[PDB]
Amino acid sequence: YQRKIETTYEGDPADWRKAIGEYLLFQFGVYDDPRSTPPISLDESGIRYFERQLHLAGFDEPDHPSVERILDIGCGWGYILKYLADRFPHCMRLDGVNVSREQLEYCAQLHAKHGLEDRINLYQCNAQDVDLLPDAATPYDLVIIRGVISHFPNALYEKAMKALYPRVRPGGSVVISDNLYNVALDDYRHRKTPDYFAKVLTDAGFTLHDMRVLPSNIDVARWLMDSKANIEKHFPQGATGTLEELRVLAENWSVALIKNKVSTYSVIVTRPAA
Ligand SMILES: Nc1ncnc2c1ncn2[C@@H]1O[C@H](CSCC[C@H](N)C(=O)O)[C@@H](O)[C@H]1O
Ligand code: NA
Ligand code: NA
Repeated sequence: YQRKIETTYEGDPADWRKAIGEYLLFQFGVYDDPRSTPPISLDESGIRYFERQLHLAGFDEPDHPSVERILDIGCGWGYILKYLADRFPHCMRLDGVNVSREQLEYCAQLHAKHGLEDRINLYQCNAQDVDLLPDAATPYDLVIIRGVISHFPNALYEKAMKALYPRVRPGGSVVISDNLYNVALDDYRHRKTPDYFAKVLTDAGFTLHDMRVLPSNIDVARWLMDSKANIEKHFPQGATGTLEELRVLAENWSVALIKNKVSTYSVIVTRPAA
Protein backbone atom coordinates (compact mmCIF):
# COMPACT_ATOMS: atom_id res chain seq x y z
CA TYR A 1 0.00 0.00 0.00
CA GLN A 2 2.59 2.56 1.25
CA ARG A 3 5.14 1.75 -1.56
CA LYS A 4 2.42 2.66 -4.17
CA ILE A 5 1.89 6.10 -2.44
CA GLU A 6 5.71 6.64 -2.34
CA THR A 7 5.99 5.79 -6.11
CA THR A 8 3.11 8.28 -6.84
CA TYR A 9 4.91 11.34 -5.29
CA GLU A 10 8.64 10.44 -5.86
CA GLY A 11 9.01 12.59 -9.05
CA ASP A 12 11.22 15.75 -9.33
CA PRO A 13 9.53 18.65 -7.45
CA ALA A 14 10.75 21.03 -10.25
CA ASP A 15 8.57 19.06 -12.76
CA TRP A 16 5.63 19.18 -10.30
CA ARG A 17 6.03 23.02 -9.93
CA LYS A 18 5.53 23.36 -13.74
CA ALA A 19 2.34 21.18 -13.48
CA ILE A 20 0.58 22.31 -10.25
CA GLY A 21 2.22 25.68 -9.32
CA GLU A 22 5.22 26.97 -7.34
CA TYR A 23 3.52 26.21 -3.94
CA LEU A 24 2.92 22.55 -5.01
CA LEU A 25 -0.58 22.67 -3.41
CA PHE A 26 -2.46 19.54 -4.58
CA GLN A 27 -6.12 19.76 -3.47
CA PHE A 28 -7.75 22.16 -5.96
CA GLY A 29 -8.74 25.79 -5.45
CA VAL A 30 -11.53 28.41 -5.39
CA TYR A 31 -12.05 31.04 -8.14
CA ASP A 32 -14.69 33.13 -6.22
CA ASP A 33 -12.48 35.13 -3.77
CA PRO A 34 -13.01 38.92 -4.18
CA ARG A 35 -9.28 39.38 -3.25
CA SER A 36 -8.21 37.36 -6.37
CA THR A 37 -7.27 39.42 -9.47
CA PRO A 38 -7.89 37.37 -12.67
CA PRO A 39 -6.27 35.50 -14.22
CA ILE A 40 -6.32 33.25 -11.09
CA SER A 41 -3.32 30.83 -10.83
CA LEU A 42 -3.29 27.35 -9.20
CA ASP A 43 -1.18 28.83 -6.35
CA GLU A 44 -3.77 31.63 -5.79
CA SER A 45 -6.86 29.35 -6.01
CA GLY A 46 -5.26 26.75 -3.72
CA ILE A 47 -4.34 29.27 -0.96
CA ARG A 48 -7.73 31.07 -1.19
CA TYR A 49 -9.45 27.64 -0.80
CA PHE A 50 -7.36 26.88 2.32
CA GLU A 51 -8.10 30.38 3.75
CA ARG A 52 -11.86 29.76 3.17
CA GLN A 53 -11.58 26.47 5.14
CA LEU A 54 -9.86 28.29 8.07
CA HIS A 55 -12.66 30.92 7.89
CA LEU A 56 -15.35 28.17 7.99
CA ALA A 57 -13.49 26.65 11.02
CA GLY A 58 -13.80 29.98 12.97
CA PHE A 59 -10.15 31.24 12.82
CA ASP A 60 -11.21 34.78 11.73
CA GLU A 61 -13.19 35.14 15.02
CA PRO A 62 -11.09 37.25 17.43
CA ASP A 63 -11.68 34.85 20.40
CA HIS A 64 -10.81 31.60 18.56
CA PRO A 65 -8.73 29.15 20.64
CA SER A 66 -4.98 29.81 20.97
CA VAL A 67 -3.26 27.79 18.19
CA GLU A 68 -0.24 26.35 20.04
CA ARG A 69 0.29 22.98 18.26
CA ILE A 70 -0.61 22.14 14.61
CA LEU A 71 -0.60 18.79 12.73
CA ASP A 72 -0.68 18.39 8.91
CA ILE A 73 -1.53 14.74 8.07
CA GLY A 74 -0.24 13.89 4.55
CA CYS A 75 1.59 17.21 4.32
CA GLY A 76 2.56 17.00 0.59
CA TRP A 77 5.41 19.38 -0.41
CA GLY A 78 5.08 21.42 2.80
CA TYR A 79 3.48 24.77 1.75
CA ILE A 80 0.37 24.41 4.03
CA LEU A 81 2.79 24.15 7.02
CA LYS A 82 4.74 27.21 5.71
CA TYR A 83 1.46 29.18 5.30
CA LEU A 84 0.29 28.15 8.80
CA ALA A 85 3.65 29.19 10.41
CA ASP A 86 3.12 32.68 8.87
CA ARG A 87 -0.64 32.74 9.75
CA PHE A 88 -0.02 31.78 13.43
CA PRO A 89 3.32 33.47 14.21
CA HIS A 90 2.98 32.59 17.96
CA CYS A 91 2.57 28.85 17.15
CA MET A 92 6.02 27.40 17.96
CA ARG A 93 5.15 23.75 17.12
CA LEU A 94 3.85 22.54 13.73
CA ASP A 95 4.15 18.80 12.92
CA GLY A 96 3.96 17.30 9.42
CA VAL A 97 3.35 13.59 8.72
CA ASN A 98 3.98 12.00 5.28
CA VAL A 99 4.87 8.56 3.84
CA SER A 100 6.73 10.21 0.85
CA ARG A 101 10.50 10.64 1.55
CA GLU A 102 10.90 12.77 -1.66
CA GLN A 103 8.10 15.13 -0.52
CA LEU A 104 9.59 15.33 3.04
CA GLU A 105 13.08 16.17 1.60
CA TYR A 106 11.42 19.06 -0.32
CA CYS A 107 9.43 20.12 2.83
CA ALA A 108 12.71 20.35 4.83
CA GLN A 109 14.32 22.46 2.03
CA LEU A 110 11.28 24.80 1.78
CA HIS A 111 11.09 25.26 5.58
CA ALA A 112 14.88 25.84 5.84
CA LYS A 113 14.63 28.49 3.01
CA HIS A 114 12.18 30.40 5.29
CA GLY A 115 14.08 29.73 8.59
CA LEU A 116 11.06 27.70 9.90
CA GLU A 117 12.96 24.45 10.76
CA ASP A 118 12.89 25.23 14.58
CA ARG A 119 9.03 25.56 14.46
CA ILE A 120 8.12 22.80 11.89
CA ASN A 121 8.92 19.13 12.70
CA LEU A 122 8.67 16.48 9.92
CA TYR A 123 7.89 12.75 10.44
CA GLN A 124 7.98 9.87 7.94
CA CYS A 125 4.84 8.29 9.42
CA ASN A 126 1.60 6.69 8.12
CA ALA A 127 -1.60 8.57 9.21
CA GLN A 128 -2.62 5.38 11.15
CA ASP A 129 0.49 5.94 13.40
CA VAL A 130 -0.28 9.56 14.59
CA ASP A 131 -0.51 7.98 18.13
CA LEU A 132 3.36 7.65 17.89
CA LEU A 133 3.87 11.46 17.54
CA PRO A 134 5.91 12.92 20.44
CA ASP A 135 4.50 14.66 23.57
CA ALA A 136 0.90 13.31 23.87
CA ALA A 137 0.68 15.76 26.89
CA THR A 138 0.40 18.66 24.32
CA PRO A 139 -2.76 18.13 22.22
CA TYR A 140 -3.26 19.60 18.71
CA ASP A 141 -5.41 22.76 18.34
CA LEU A 142 -5.59 22.46 14.51
CA VAL A 143 -5.23 19.35 12.33
CA ILE A 144 -5.16 19.53 8.50
CA ILE A 145 -6.15 16.55 6.30
CA ARG A 146 -6.14 18.11 2.82
CA GLY A 147 -6.74 15.62 -0.05
CA VAL A 148 -5.32 12.59 1.84
CA ILE A 149 -8.21 10.30 3.02
CA SER A 150 -9.08 9.56 -0.66
CA HIS A 151 -5.76 7.59 -0.61
CA PHE A 152 -6.99 5.46 2.34
CA PRO A 153 -9.03 2.21 2.41
CA ASN A 154 -12.09 2.35 4.76
CA ALA A 155 -10.30 0.28 7.47
CA LEU A 156 -7.24 2.64 7.35
CA TYR A 157 -9.48 5.78 7.51
CA GLU A 158 -11.34 4.39 10.58
CA LYS A 159 -8.03 3.34 12.25
CA ALA A 160 -6.40 6.75 11.55
CA MET A 161 -9.36 8.71 13.05
CA LYS A 162 -9.29 6.45 16.17
CA ALA A 163 -5.54 7.23 16.56
CA LEU A 164 -6.15 10.97 15.94
CA TYR A 165 -9.11 11.68 18.32
CA PRO A 166 -7.13 11.45 21.65
CA ARG A 167 -4.45 13.82 20.20
CA VAL A 168 -6.96 16.70 19.49
CA ARG A 169 -7.62 19.28 22.25
CA PRO A 170 -11.31 19.64 23.26
CA GLY A 171 -12.58 22.53 21.07
CA GLY A 172 -9.73 21.90 18.57
CA SER A 173 -10.50 21.69 14.83
CA VAL A 174 -9.83 19.03 12.16
CA VAL A 175 -9.99 20.77 8.76
CA ILE A 176 -10.51 18.21 5.96
CA SER A 177 -10.81 18.44 2.18
CA ASP A 178 -11.59 15.32 0.14
CA ASN A 179 -13.00 13.98 -3.13
CA LEU A 180 -16.27 12.02 -2.69
CA TYR A 181 -18.90 10.24 -4.86
CA ASN A 182 -22.22 12.10 -4.61
CA VAL A 183 -24.45 8.94 -4.71
CA ALA A 184 -23.92 5.39 -3.33
CA LEU A 185 -24.65 3.55 -6.61
CA ASP A 186 -23.85 4.46 -10.25
CA ASP A 187 -24.25 2.41 -13.50
CA TYR A 188 -21.96 -0.66 -13.87
CA ARG A 189 -20.49 0.98 -17.05
CA HIS A 190 -11.34 4.19 -2.44
CA ARG A 191 -15.00 5.25 -3.18
CA LYS A 192 -16.55 7.23 -0.23
CA THR A 193 -19.96 9.01 -0.06
CA PRO A 194 -20.57 12.14 2.08
CA ASP A 195 -22.73 10.29 4.70
CA TYR A 196 -20.08 7.50 5.10
CA PHE A 197 -17.25 10.08 5.25
CA ALA A 198 -18.91 12.16 8.04
CA LYS A 199 -20.06 9.05 10.01
CA VAL A 200 -16.40 7.80 10.37
CA LEU A 201 -15.63 11.15 12.08
CA THR A 202 -18.77 11.26 14.35
CA ASP A 203 -18.30 7.52 15.24
CA ALA A 204 -14.69 8.38 16.35
CA GLY A 205 -16.18 11.04 18.73
CA PHE A 206 -15.84 14.27 16.66
CA THR A 207 -18.71 16.78 16.28
CA LEU A 208 -19.61 18.18 12.83
CA HIS A 209 -18.98 21.95 12.58
CA ASP A 210 -19.50 22.38 8.79
CA MET A 211 -19.69 20.18 5.68
CA ARG A 212 -20.28 21.52 2.15
CA VAL A 213 -19.26 21.15 -1.49
CA LEU A 214 -16.12 23.32 -1.82
CA PRO A 215 -14.59 24.07 -4.18
CA SER A 216 -17.56 24.03 -6.59
CA ASN A 217 -17.56 21.32 -9.29
CA ILE A 218 -16.72 23.96 -11.97
CA ASP A 219 -13.79 25.33 -9.81
CA VAL A 220 -12.31 21.79 -9.38
CA ALA A 221 -12.70 21.30 -13.18
CA ARG A 222 -10.98 24.72 -13.79
CA TRP A 223 -8.06 23.68 -11.51
CA LEU A 224 -7.72 20.29 -13.30
CA MET A 225 -7.92 21.73 -16.85
CA ASP A 226 -5.38 24.53 -15.95
CA SER A 227 -2.99 21.81 -14.56
CA LYS A 228 -3.51 19.80 -17.81
CA ALA A 229 -2.68 22.95 -19.89
CA ASN A 230 0.45 23.51 -17.71
CA ILE A 231 1.64 19.91 -18.31
CA GLU A 232 0.99 20.18 -22.11
CA LYS A 233 2.86 23.58 -22.28
CA HIS A 234 5.89 22.52 -20.13
CA PHE A 235 6.26 18.89 -21.44
CA PRO A 236 5.48 19.24 -25.19
CA GLN A 237 7.76 16.19 -25.95
CA GLY A 238 5.47 14.17 -23.58
CA ALA A 239 4.97 13.94 -19.77
CA THR A 240 5.98 10.77 -17.79
CA GLY A 241 5.00 9.01 -14.52
CA THR A 242 2.38 10.64 -12.23
CA LEU A 243 2.31 13.91 -14.31
CA GLU A 244 1.22 11.95 -17.46
CA GLU A 245 -1.45 10.16 -15.29
CA LEU A 246 -2.63 13.60 -13.96
CA ARG A 247 -2.77 15.01 -17.56
CA VAL A 248 -5.13 12.13 -18.62
CA LEU A 249 -7.13 12.08 -15.31
CA ALA A 250 -7.83 15.85 -15.61
CA GLU A 251 -10.29 15.38 -18.56
CA ASN A 252 -12.10 12.30 -17.08
CA TRP A 253 -12.41 13.83 -13.57
CA SER A 254 -13.55 17.21 -15.07
CA VAL A 255 -16.30 15.36 -17.03
CA ALA A 256 -17.46 13.55 -13.82
CA LEU A 257 -17.55 16.96 -12.02
CA ILE A 258 -19.60 18.61 -14.84
CA LYS A 259 -22.07 15.63 -14.54
CA ASN A 260 -22.11 16.05 -10.67
CA LYS A 261 -21.06 12.36 -10.20
CA VAL A 262 -18.26 13.49 -7.80
CA SER A 263 -17.59 16.64 -5.73
CA THR A 264 -14.83 17.96 -3.48
CA TYR A 265 -16.02 18.62 0.12
CA SER A 266 -14.85 20.85 2.95
CA VAL A 267 -15.42 18.90 6.22
CA ILE A 268 -14.67 20.63 9.55
CA VAL A 269 -15.12 18.72 12.84
CA THR A 270 -14.21 19.53 16.45
CA ARG A 271 -13.52 17.47 19.55
CA PRO A 272 -16.25 18.13 22.16
CA ALA A 273 -15.55 18.69 25.88
CA ALA A 274 -16.06 15.52 28.04
N1 LIG B 1 -1.50 6.68 4.76
C1 LIG B 1 -0.86 7.84 4.58
N2 LIG B 1 -0.21 8.41 5.63
C2 LIG B 1 0.40 9.58 5.44
N3 LIG B 1 0.46 10.34 4.34
C3 LIG B 1 -0.22 9.77 3.34
C4 LIG B 1 -0.89 8.56 3.37
N4 LIG B 1 -1.47 8.29 2.15
C5 LIG B 1 -1.19 9.34 1.42
N5 LIG B 1 -0.39 10.25 2.06
C6 LIG B 1 0.04 11.55 1.57
O1 LIG B 1 -1.12 12.31 1.30
C7 LIG B 1 -0.78 13.36 0.37
C8 LIG B 1 -1.83 13.41 -0.72
S1 LIG B 1 -1.67 14.81 -1.87
C9 LIG B 1 -2.13 16.24 -0.85
C10 LIG B 1 -0.91 16.92 -0.23
C11 LIG B 1 -1.17 18.16 0.64
N6 LIG B 1 -2.02 17.82 1.82
C12 LIG B 1 -1.83 19.27 -0.16
O2 LIG B 1 -2.98 19.65 0.16
O3 LIG B 1 -1.20 19.79 -1.09
C13 LIG B 1 0.64 13.05 -0.11
O4 LIG B 1 1.55 13.86 0.61
C14 LIG B 1 0.81 11.57 0.27
O5 LIG B 1 2.15 11.14 0.39
NA1 NA C 1 11.73 20.27 -14.38
NA1 NA D 1 9.19 7.32 0.02
